[PDB]
Formats: sequence, C-alpha cells, structure tokens
Amino acid sequence: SKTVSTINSTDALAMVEHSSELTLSITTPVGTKFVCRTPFIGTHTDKFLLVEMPKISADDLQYFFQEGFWMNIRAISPRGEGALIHFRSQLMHILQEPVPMAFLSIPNTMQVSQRRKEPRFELNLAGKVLFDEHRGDCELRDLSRSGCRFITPPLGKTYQVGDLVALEIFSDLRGTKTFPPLTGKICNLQRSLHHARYGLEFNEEGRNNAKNLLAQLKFNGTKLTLN
Amino acid sequence: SKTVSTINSTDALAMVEHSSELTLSITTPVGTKFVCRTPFIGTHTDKFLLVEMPKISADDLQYFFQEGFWMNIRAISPRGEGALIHFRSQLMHILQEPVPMAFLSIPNTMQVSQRRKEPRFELNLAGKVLFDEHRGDCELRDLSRSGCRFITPPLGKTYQVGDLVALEIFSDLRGTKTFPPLTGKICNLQRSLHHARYGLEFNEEGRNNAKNLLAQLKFNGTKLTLN
Repeated sequence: SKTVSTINSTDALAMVEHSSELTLSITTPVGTKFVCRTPFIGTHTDKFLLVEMPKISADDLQYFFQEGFWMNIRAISPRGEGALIHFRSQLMHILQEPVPMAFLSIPNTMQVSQRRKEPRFELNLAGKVLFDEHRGDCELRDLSRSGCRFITPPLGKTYQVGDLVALEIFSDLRGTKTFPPLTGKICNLQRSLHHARYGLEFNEEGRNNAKNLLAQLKFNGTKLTLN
Repeated sequence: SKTVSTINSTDALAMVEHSSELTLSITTPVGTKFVCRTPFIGTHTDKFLLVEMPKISADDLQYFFQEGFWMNIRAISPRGEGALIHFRSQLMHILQEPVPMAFLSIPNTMQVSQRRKEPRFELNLAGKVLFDEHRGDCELRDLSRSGCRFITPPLGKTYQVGDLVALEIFSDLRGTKTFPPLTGKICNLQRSLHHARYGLEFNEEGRNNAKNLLAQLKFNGTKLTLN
C-alpha cells in the first residue's frame, strides 16, 4: 500500500506543514534510548531545521540532548491519505533567547513513505479526449509512467469513474498531429460547474505510449514541455 | 468575488506554506516607504513569527529594519483558488547567529481575503440523502449558513452537479428521527471507487433548516456534536 523512497530534503519538507509535530528518537553513545516530541517551526534556506525546544528535564538535556548528537526524526504529512517522512539529522545549536529553539542539520535526502508508487510530472499539454467515438478538449496536467491528470472545459462532455478514454495529445504547437494515444480508465474525478479534473490509470498500451511521450519531452527545470 | 474577514492568527497562518514569500511594507515616521520580500520560516508557538533576514543594504536595514519598527505584511495561501493574508507586526529581534533571522510579533488576528464568503464548521453526523424517493447513507462533514459537505459510502448512488437533494440528518443517536431537511443543489463532487464527497448549496428553505439544525447542536471545542 505504501511505497518508500529517497527524496531530496527540500521536496520532502515541503510536504510537512509548519507547526506539525516531530518525533525525535535519540540513542546516546552508551545506547540509552530517549524519545521526545515537539513542533516543527520551519527551515532557514537549506541551512537549518528549526524546532521548538522540547520541555525536557535538566538531566534529559545533559544526557540526551547535546549539540553534536545525531538522531532520527519522524515527520507527518496530511496530504491525501497521508505520508511519513523519516530522516537523520544532527543537533547543531540550542538557543534559549529570544525563544527556546533547537537547530538541526538538514540532510541531503529523506525517506518518504507515501501511497503514490512513483512520481507524477507536471506539464500543460493540449489535446483531445476520445470517448465513445466523440472527441472533447482536454489539457494534460501531470504524467507518470502509470497514469496522468487531465482537465476539460467544465461544460463539455463529462466522464464517470471507470470509463475507458484515450487522450490524443498534440505533438506540435499547431494542433494537427498527436502523440500515440494515452489509453486508460478514469480512476478519480473532481467536478463543479467551474472545473472538471480527472485522474486516469493507463492500461498496457497506454503505459507504452506514456513512456514514448515522456521521452519526447524536454524538461525546463520545473515542468516538462513540448520539444 | 473575494471576501475579507478577520481571523485568529493561528488559523490564518496555518493557511500559509512554510518557506513561502512574505511582502513587508514599512513606512517611517517621516513618510518614507520601503517594500521588500523575504521567505517565511515559521512561528514558535504564538510568540514569534520568524523570517529569513531580507537581503538589503546597511542603509536600508538602518532606516527600515530596526527593532521596534512596525510593518504591514502580506502572505499567500495556495489553497483552492488561492488567498491573501494581511497582518501588522512589530520587528522584535534580529539575530545573526546561527543564521540571519528576524523575529516579528504575531498579532491576535489577521485579515484573510478568500473565495469562501463564510466559515464552514466540521462535524460528523450520519443521515440519509433523499433523491427521487431513494435514500442513500451519508455523513455530514462540514456545515455553513449557505451549504455543507457530505460523503457517502463508496458503493452508494452517485449524485451529479446540479442534482436537487435533501439531507435528512439523524437528530438522535439511534437513527429514528431527523432534523428538518437540508435541501439544495449539488455544487461539486470528488469521486473514485473508494471515496464519494459532495459540496452542496442550500436553497432558501434549506438555509433555514441549516440555521435551525446548527442551533440544536452542542459545540465541543473543535467540532459540533449531537444532543
């Protein structure tokens, strides 16, 4: 159900809401175990992870919360069905003024357990959605190896969960031609009179064409674009 | 289109993503105005709002960024159509170590500019959704003076945008009786094989039974409850 992978810390931490609770698990040099919880404050650029200083005892601070100690930290994300972010960081500084705060290092990567088994790439590619012999307009919004997200004019033809559609995405900026079709079934949808969005899960052929389409796209840093 | 209201700061800031950009506007006693932007780091409880030190001259820090100076701030929220949060804060401390940070006061309330015109209250009340004489199970998840959000079991009959339905919410813990119907039009829906959620807008009398239902409810700090 949950897939775990290694993600760069910036993207990992962007999934965590500021003020949410962090669970810090510490093991001292002699192996003494200690756990404490405290709110996440935020991050300064990529230099430090700031947390509210936990209310621990003087002995706790002395034996378990020393600058230089490394520790395992768990953070939660409430997005979708929810995800867990696990990483290891070193306690760098403790400030009592102007408010109690602890500064932890930000590692290069973190382990994320989430429901999505793979990433989805953002993009904006116009095309047509074929269903029951009829075509409507659509715009591809994200694409993964196994599916995609697309939107349509809210007043056009609507689709239902389970419907089998084929997305013919324009290969050129002139409309006319289209990449080999992305075929699959409607997995989810969100609609109103203002919006119509759909999550699609490809079938074998659709996966084949997705890989093909993806390969013909050039990245532009944040999104994929025609090329 | 955008409605402005005054919200407690904890809730307003929860709408802002850590690391997002803040726009700081400062006016000196002689009327010199300065505007700069810098990333929001987070907040320590309700004591301070932390931001990365804006990249500005000694000149500008001297005339516009002194401890004690007041400034009006604008933050962004990406939720839904997007929202703006405006508030006034006093610069309390500037720290250079271990990283450059400015500590601002957190006012009790903030002004939020958003698309929703009124608040929606969370709850969990079981009931039935009546449509063409048929009754499907449902759970009311939020309620406002003008509408509500409800979900149904995934295998339940699905409603379409524009459908006129009536929510018969159980008034007692044993089913049996219900509150006067919350009648209205399906405004939006999100659906998959495993979830079915709906946003509903009340008609005139429906708005009346919503007020009447609400008033018959007991508040419990976080959500409303029966009895």
